[PDB]
Amino acid sequence: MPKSLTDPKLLKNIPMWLKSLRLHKYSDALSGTPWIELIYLDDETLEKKGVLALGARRKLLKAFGIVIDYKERDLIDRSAY
RNA sequence: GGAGAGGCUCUGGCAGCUUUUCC
Repeated sequence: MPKSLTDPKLLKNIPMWLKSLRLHKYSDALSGTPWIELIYLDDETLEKKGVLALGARRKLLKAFGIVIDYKERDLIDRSAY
């Protein structure tokens, strides 16, 4: 259960974005990809990243749709980029 | 019997299992 995700310190630091999601075991599978683009991932992209669990991957797509939303609204800080 | 700290595993939770630590 996340509470923010739209946070520039988490968005710049993918491990700590994923800490707030209990997915920080897959932090190396989701690293090498910046937040701005990670969010645009697909279910197929996630299983090719290393996100083989169904629960995991579905919860990335959720987490992702939220941040994207705030990106498309511009409510995010310039320090996330 | 209870709590803390790692490792692992999805069904992704103050989840489960496991290894340790303290009582």
